[PDB]
Amino acid sequence: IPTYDIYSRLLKDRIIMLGSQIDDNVANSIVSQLLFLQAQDSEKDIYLYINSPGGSVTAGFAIYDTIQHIKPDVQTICIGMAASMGSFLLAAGAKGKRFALPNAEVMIHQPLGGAQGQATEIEIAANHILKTREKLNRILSERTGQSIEKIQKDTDRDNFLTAEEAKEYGLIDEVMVP
Amino acid sequence: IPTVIRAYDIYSRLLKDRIIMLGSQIDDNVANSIVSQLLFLQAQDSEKDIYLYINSPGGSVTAGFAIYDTIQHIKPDVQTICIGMAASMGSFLLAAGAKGKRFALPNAEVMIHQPLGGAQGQATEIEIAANHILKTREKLNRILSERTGQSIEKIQKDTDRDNFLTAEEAKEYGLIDEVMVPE
Amino acid sequence: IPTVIEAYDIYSRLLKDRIIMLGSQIDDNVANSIVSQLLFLQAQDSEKDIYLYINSPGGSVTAGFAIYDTIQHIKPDVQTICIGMAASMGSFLLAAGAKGKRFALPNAEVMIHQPLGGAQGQATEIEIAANHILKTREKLNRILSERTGQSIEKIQKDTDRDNFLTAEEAKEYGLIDEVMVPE
Amino acid sequence: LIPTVIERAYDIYSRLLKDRIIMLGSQIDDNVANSIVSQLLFLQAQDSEKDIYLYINSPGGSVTAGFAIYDTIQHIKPDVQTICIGMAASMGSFLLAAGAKGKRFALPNAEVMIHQPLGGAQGQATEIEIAANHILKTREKLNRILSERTGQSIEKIQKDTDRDNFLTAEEAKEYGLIDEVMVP
Amino acid sequence: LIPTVIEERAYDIYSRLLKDRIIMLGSQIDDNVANSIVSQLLFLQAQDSEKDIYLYINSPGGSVTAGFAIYDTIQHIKPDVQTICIGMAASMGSFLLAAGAKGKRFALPNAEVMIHQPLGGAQGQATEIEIAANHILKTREKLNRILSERTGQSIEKIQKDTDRDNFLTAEEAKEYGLIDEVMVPE
Amino acid sequence: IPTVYDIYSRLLKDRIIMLGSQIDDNVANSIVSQLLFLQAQDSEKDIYLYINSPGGSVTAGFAIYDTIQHIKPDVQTICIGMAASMGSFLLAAGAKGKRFALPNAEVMIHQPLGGAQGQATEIEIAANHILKTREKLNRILSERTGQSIEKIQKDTDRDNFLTAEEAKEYGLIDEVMVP
Amino acid sequence: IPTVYDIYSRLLKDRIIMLGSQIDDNVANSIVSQLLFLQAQDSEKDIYLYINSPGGSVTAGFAIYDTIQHIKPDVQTICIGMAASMGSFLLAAGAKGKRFALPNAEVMIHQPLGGAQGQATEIEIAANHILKTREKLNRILSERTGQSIEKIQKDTDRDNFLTAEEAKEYGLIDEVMVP
Amino acid sequence: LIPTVIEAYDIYSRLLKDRIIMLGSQIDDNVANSIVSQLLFLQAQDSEKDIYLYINSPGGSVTAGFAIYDTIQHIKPDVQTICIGMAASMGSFLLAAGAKGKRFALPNAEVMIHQPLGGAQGQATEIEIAANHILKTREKLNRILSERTGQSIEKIQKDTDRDNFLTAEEAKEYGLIDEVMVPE
Amino acid sequence: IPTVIYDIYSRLLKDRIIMLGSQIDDNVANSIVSQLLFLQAQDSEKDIYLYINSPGGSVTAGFAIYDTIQHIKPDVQTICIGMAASMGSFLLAAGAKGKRFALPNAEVMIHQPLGGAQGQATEIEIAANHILKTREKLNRILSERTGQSIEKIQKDTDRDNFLTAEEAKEYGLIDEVMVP
Ligand SMILES: O=C1[C@H](Cc2ccc(O)cc2)N2C(=O)CCN(C(=O)NCc3ccccc3)[C@H]2CN1Cc1cccc2ccccc12
Ligand SMILES: O=C1[C@H](Cc2ccc(O)cc2)N2C(=O)CCN(C(=O)NCc3ccccc3)[C@H]2CN1Cc1cccc2ccccc12
Ligand SMILES: O=C1[C@H](Cc2ccc(O)cc2)N2C(=O)CCN(C(=O)NCc3ccccc3)[C@H]2CN1Cc1cccc2ccccc12
Ligand SMILES: O=C1[C@H](Cc2ccc(O)cc2)N2C(=O)CCN(C(=O)NCc3ccccc3)[C@H]2CN1Cc1cccc2ccccc12
Ligand SMILES: O=C1[C@H](Cc2ccc(O)cc2)N2C(=O)CCN(C(=O)NCc3ccccc3)[C@H]2CN1Cc1cccc2ccccc12
Ligand SMILES: O=C1[C@H](Cc2ccc(O)cc2)N2C(=O)CCN(C(=O)NCc3ccccc3)[C@H]2CN1Cc1cccc2ccccc12
Ligand SMILES: O=C1[C@H](Cc2ccc(O)cc2)N2C(=O)CCN(C(=O)NCc3ccccc3)[C@H]2CN1Cc1cccc2ccccc12
Ligand SMILES: O=C1[C@H](Cc2ccc(O)cc2)N2C(=O)CCN(C(=O)NCc3ccccc3)[C@H]2CN1Cc1cccc2ccccc12
Repeated sequence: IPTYDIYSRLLKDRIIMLGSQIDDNVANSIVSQLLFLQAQDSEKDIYLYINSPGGSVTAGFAIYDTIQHIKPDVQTICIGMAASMGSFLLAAGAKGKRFALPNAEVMIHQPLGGAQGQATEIEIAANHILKTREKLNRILSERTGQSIEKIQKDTDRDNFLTAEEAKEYGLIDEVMVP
Repeated sequence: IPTVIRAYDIYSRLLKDRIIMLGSQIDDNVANSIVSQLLFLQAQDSEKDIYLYINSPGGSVTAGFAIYDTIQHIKPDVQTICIGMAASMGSFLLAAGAKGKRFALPNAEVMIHQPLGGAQGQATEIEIAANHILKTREKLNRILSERTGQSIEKIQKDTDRDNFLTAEEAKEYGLIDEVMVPE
Repeated sequence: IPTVIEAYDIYSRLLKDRIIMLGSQIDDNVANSIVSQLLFLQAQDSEKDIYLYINSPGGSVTAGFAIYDTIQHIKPDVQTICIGMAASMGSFLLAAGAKGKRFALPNAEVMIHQPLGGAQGQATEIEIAANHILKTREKLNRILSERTGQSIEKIQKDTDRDNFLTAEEAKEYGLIDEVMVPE
Repeated sequence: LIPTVIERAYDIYSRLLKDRIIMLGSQIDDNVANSIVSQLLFLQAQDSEKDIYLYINSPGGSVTAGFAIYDTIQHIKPDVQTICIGMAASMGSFLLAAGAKGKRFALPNAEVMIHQPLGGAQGQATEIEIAANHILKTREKLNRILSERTGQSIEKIQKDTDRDNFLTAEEAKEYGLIDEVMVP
Repeated sequence: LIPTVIEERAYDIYSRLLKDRIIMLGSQIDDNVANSIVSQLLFLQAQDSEKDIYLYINSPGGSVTAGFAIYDTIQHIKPDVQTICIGMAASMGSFLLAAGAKGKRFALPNAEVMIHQPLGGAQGQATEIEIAANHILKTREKLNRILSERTGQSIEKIQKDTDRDNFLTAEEAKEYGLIDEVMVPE
Repeated sequence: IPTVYDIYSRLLKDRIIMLGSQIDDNVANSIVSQLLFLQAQDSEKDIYLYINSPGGSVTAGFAIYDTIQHIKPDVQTICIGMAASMGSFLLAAGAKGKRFALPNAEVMIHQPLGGAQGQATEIEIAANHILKTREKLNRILSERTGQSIEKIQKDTDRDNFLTAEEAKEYGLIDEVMVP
Repeated sequence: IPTVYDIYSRLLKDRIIMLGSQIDDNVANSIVSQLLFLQAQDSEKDIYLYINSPGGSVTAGFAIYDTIQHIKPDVQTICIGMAASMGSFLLAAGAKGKRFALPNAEVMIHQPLGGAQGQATEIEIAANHILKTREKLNRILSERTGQSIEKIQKDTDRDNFLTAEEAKEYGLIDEVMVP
Repeated sequence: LIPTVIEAYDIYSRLLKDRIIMLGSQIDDNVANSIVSQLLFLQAQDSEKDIYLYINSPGGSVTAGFAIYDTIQHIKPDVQTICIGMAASMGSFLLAAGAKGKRFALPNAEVMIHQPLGGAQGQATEIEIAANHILKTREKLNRILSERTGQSIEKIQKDTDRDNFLTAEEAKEYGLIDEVMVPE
Repeated sequence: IPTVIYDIYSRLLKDRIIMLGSQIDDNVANSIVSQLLFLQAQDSEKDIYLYINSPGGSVTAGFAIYDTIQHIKPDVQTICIGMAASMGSFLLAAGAKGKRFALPNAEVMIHQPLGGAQGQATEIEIAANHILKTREKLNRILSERTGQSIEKIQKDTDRDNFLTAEEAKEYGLIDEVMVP
């Protein structure tokens, strides 16, 4: 990573890079960067670059809730791929300031998890992941304008969208053309 | 495994006298063998009792149901005798013996609990797995209610966690009919 | 982890503004760091609030109690804010924040359950281990009863298995004081 | 590895079983218990009156597997003599003490060891409590039977099994775990 | 990461605590940990031979000889070493808790203190096993003698009470004489 | 293993038992069974125990030892290749006057090996047990060889390799079987 | 392994023993049992020991060596493929005038291999033992070949590969069996 | 993990400024290279002032230990040795190598002496070379320990045949140290 | 590794001391070559001190060090502390004539080179020829540096040969034992 390291130099210009799988460590870093940028200037836009295969739903919600909490608009820009919780965060950007570059890929699908143990433990785990899916679908319905029923059907299996299809779907506002 | 002299391994010699030994974890291989032995003994004599010895920590519920349904299907009464331990699907099979012919030896342990499983993948796959294991538990509890005389509500409460019973407690519960006391 | 130049890593820059990030499993290393940060912040300013951000699946009960006791020891109020998830010892620390200054963001998850452990060895060693984890559970439940206003009997029932709460449910329960709603 | 004797062809252990000798010569697990239980039931069916000889050279093993053997011994009509050769430890020493009264033996250099049961528990506090209560009840059951078989008090057996307790054959006789040392 | 504080000098958080005469024993005790703690004690004595030192203990214990390197350094130096148990002090960790300056051994209210006999092992010839057994029994006698001196309990009572794992609350550790005070929050 | 009976079963028909491996419970159970079987076939005729063994379990070895002393037939012992540790103990356990080695056979004597792990009091129990086991081995070897317990203790402190002729001088065997 | 008897059992009926593997205690126990069985069947008729072996355990090899010298029948040795290390020692141990190799068989001689770990005094005991073992091997090989102990010591310092004709010249065999 | 002191030194570098060298690990070539470098540096800074070598070590490499030993004897400053925790094997050899009258142990420190350990694999003549080398190494160690302690080589040979654990007071009686540093 | 106000090894290098205290591999040789070239550039006349505590290692890495020592203008003193074995003892013998030392309890070991080869007969032949030529090269240079004949070096290195510091001096591998 060249030398500020290159990411620290971008952060000085209010650019945050989400460029990996989303886990608690990545979420903690991005939340810290968002809070720091709000403290530096509560009015100026923040730019969140997304190239992510997704990851932890709770880690993703740490990022999502921090975006909605802070005063500055957070622009989202998909470069490469936004999949799963990565496409959820792309859709979470400020209304009118969600972008993808023309060859970027967006993928939506239902959450993944696991359950092991007694029948009643499996029931608790199943109910939890089903409630988590309902929560994701409700918010994605609000952010995209698509019905909960449509989001449920469209996320049953891996669903790959082009940048233009993601715009038609309401996950982004514009394809950033060169 | 010793041989007895025709030349039989000890288990084959017991099978000649209509004794079946369920002495391991229950998996498809064990169930296939026990089902085959039950069908063979019914063919050899459709009226004479069969004796099923149970020392098992349990295992596969579907493998256990292969044994359970074969017991109920065949004409001979199948006596069940718990020696050592009958746990989980093992205690279910103990309770499945012919009414009045379910036994435990005095220091045998019986344990009842809810079924165990696991699921990994998409939310909808986890939901299918959960619904399946919950329906399997309802099926087990309904049959155990019928075989013990306890309510489904009581069986559900009593199997929430591992529940260890003495032979005498298993008799009081209705899982067996008698403790076989030594002369 | 980026650097900010005024050179701080981003977490050190937050600590300058009295924000401590509990963003991983709780083990002795994490507890030693957070205890040291709390003692340092008290020394820097005994009056100004501290902000403990919690995104944690929990972890060691003794490590969690190192953090808990240090929070209660120091003079400044420690606000707690759940973002993402607070589970097990993480939800215990969330409930341990200054009265009126325990928060969750709207989509944060809170989970409560009984302590986990293990024991291997002689019967008497297993008895010692069991007695210790049962006493630990009684201590946790008594403190959660004090911090939530729920009865010990209700906390015992509600932590028997994994119990997932929304931010609004955690507020109704008394684990937090407010859901921090966005403008 | 195991030799054959021809009189019909028997492996050496099958030849001993023809003379009502059963070899408990390994760790006790469910497979070993199933075999020994089967041998005991077979020998009772062959002759309900004649003694059976159970040779014990075992480090012990599963308590429930051991109780499968113990209860089958007590159930059947023939007396089961027990003979410790080499070592009888843990559930092996329990089975040694379970032989017909007056017919429990050890050879002079055989080792007998008694100790409390071993196990494990993992999971939630309530699951650990269930496991602890179960192993403590199992220990009480073992100690009660050993008290009956030896003539020692339950309290003495509890103290004497707190840690590994090694006995010579003569000490095992003094304790009441065997009736006689078989001198050459 | 371990955070940095700037006061201008830049310190990792543990180095900042050391500047205020606080030493963190926050891991299993091995020779590396003991070398670090002994070095810190010698450094703090050289900086000020009169001012108290604060030894924080959150440790499951570890090496008895490494623990005795710390113990003897505490007794050797002129400053009082306060001990404070936070989280847990088990095995040689609880021994070091009891080793603090008389009247300045503390625990926070929910800290766990565990005492038990030393653990070890030996494999090889009968005479090698005999040497190993004699060594660990002599080590236990030495630990028990010092704990008797530090607590006021008899050696016979310490032997009985350490036969198996013995978990004490902070208040029980005070009653036992392993600490002087529970630091109750204001 | 060739057939004639497998070769070992054919030797057992002629009252020859082969102890040709490490001594563990399985080997001891087999040899004890063979000794009891041979006594039942003929209580008067000698048995021949061939020993080529590096030793092994002391309790397994004592299962064999006590069965030899219990039965009525004399058990001749013949060391071929090596008798080490509990193997040399069993060589010395043969009928007096009928313990042999072939000329190039190796005999090794040493103290018992073991291990101990856990609490100080558990290590003390393990140490006391292995020391008592060594006292028992040395007492019996003193009786079988005519050497003092003090001499056996000194001579087994470390691995002590003996030729067949040295084993005869020591009293572990009666004769070297010369061609 | 085909049946005719398995093929090896059929050869044993004609007094042929196959040493066709590494020499360990199991192989030695089997070969010793076969030698004793053949002596019992007929004390006068020759035995034929086929050797294709990379060698192995010296003590296991001495179990075979001493049994060969003990029994009454002559044991012919025939090297086919390879006789190395303790395998070449057993080839040289056959009845005088009845040690053979086939023309392309390889014979290798070298000093014994081993190991020692532990205290200096334990390493000293292990070193003394393997040096005494080498002296014993070299003394017997000197007797069986007619070469001096000094020459055998020099010639076994490193791996020394011999053709069948060189093994004859050396005195390890009596004849190359020409087709 | 290792704290910093700012006047910026890690804690060990700060002690080295006051002529203290901390040996708290197994002795290997890396540890020996560092301690040799520290001794040479301290001699260059001041050839007259004492150096203080703290030892808490289970020992390790004999040749690495001799790198330290010979450097101690070579340099002009006296090297005081102080055993804290344990000095075993080559660690106890280095403790005994300190300046005469300036070898110390704290009261609960342990000293252990024993013969050197090693291994050999291969041909008989390779095993002979390895055996002769470790026996000569033991003779070298025992001769120097005889000179440093005042005990005979015969006594050191007997006393190191197996692991021999000494208290601080016993190490003083033996001549491995000069004084037990008792607390004020 | 402590700091002085430099890490301890960097502080020694300031006084023209190079520490060869590990197995010799390409990384170690690259560092020591770089240090020798740097010290020559700082002062072409002042001695350099090479401390050797090494079990040896790569022959080609050892020759990188050997040739750099002979190339540069400053005398390179060699001092054996602890042990110099195999390529380590070769480098000890490579120091400036009259400036090769060992401390009294240092161990010196000489032996033939080690290697291996797997594959076709002709590949094994190439590997064997290469290691035999490497041995001839080492023995020729050791003959030049010690004054012993190639025949004596060949015999004396057939197996591991351990020398005391005094024996290493008698052999010609060092000039003096540095007595305290
Ligand atoms: O709840 C607080 C309030 C929020 C706030 C911020 C600014 C205001 O004007 C009013 C309320 N809070 C503070 O009251 C002070 C400390 N803090 C800051 O945000 N401080 C500014 C800061 C400067 C440099 C780096 C990071 C933050 C914050 C810290 N926190 C907790 C907190 C901690 C960590 C992450 C958070 C993400 C979203 C919301 C709250 C977070
Ligand atoms: O459905 C049949 C019928 C059942 C039957 C049995 C007895 C009767 O009187 C009438 C119907 N069936 C056959 O009709 C003929 C073959 N068969 C037997 O049970 N045959 C006798 C037999 C002899 C020896 C060994 C085992 C079985 C059986 C085989 N099967 C299929 C079958 C196959 C395998 C296991 C089964 C377990 C329970 C029920 C049927 C099983
Ligand atoms: O018990 C003491 C007292 C507590 C104290 C603090 C402030 C007071 O006004 C009165 C008592 N103690 C001291 O008496 C002095 C050293 N110390 C400090 O807290 N020093 C201030 C400091 C400066 C820079 C970083 C961290 C702490 C503390 C250090 N400690 C031990 C201690 C050590 C480590 C963690 C602790 C957590 C909670 C309570 C005590 C801890
Ligand atoms: O409960 C019975 C009765 C017991 C019995 C035995 C003899 C009697 O005179 C009366 C009752 N039972 C039977 O009624 C008949 C089949 N059986 C036998 O023991 N059969 C004789 C047999 C012949 C050949 C080998 C083994 C046993 C037995 C089989 N069983 C179940 C049984 C099955 C397996 C192990 C057992 C161990 C202890 C007690 C019962 C066991
Ligand atoms: O104690 C008995 C007595 C001993 C006995 C033998 C012969 C006598 O004339 C008197 C006592 N015992 C029996 O009383 C009868 C069963 N048994 C035999 O040895 N039976 C003869 C036999 C025939 C075929 C194979 C093996 C043994 C034996 C079996 N046992 C137990 C026993 C079991 C297994 C191994 C033993 C080794 C030594 C001593 C006793 C052993
Ligand atoms: O010492 C004996 C004597 C030797 C003997 C053989 C023949 C004689 O005419 C005289 C002495 N011995 C016996 O006295 C009788 C049992 N035995 C035999 O060799 N029996 C004949 C036999 C028949 C079938 C298979 C194998 C051997 C042998 C068994 N042995 C012990 C023995 C056991 C095993 C291997 C041996 C190898 C070499 C020498 C003795 C061995
Ligand atoms: O042989 C010399 C001489 C020894 C010497 C030292 C002081 C004197 O007054 C006379 C001779 N030698 C030098 O002649 C100069 C370089 N050197 C030094 O010791 N230099 C001082 C120094 C300054 C800063 C860090 C370390 C050393 C040393 C370096 N060396 C080689 C050497 C190198 C490495 C470790 C050694 C350990 C013991 C003895 C010699 C060692
Ligand atoms: O061949 C040269 C010449 C050699 C030279 C040195 C001094 C002279 O007066 C003349 C020729 N050479 C240069 O011509 C210039 C670059 N160089 C240096 O040695 N530069 C000095 C230097 C300064 C700081 C660090 C290291 C070296 C060197 C670099 N090199 C190539 C080189 C590169 C790397 C290692 C070498 C080891 C031995 C010989 C040459 C090596």
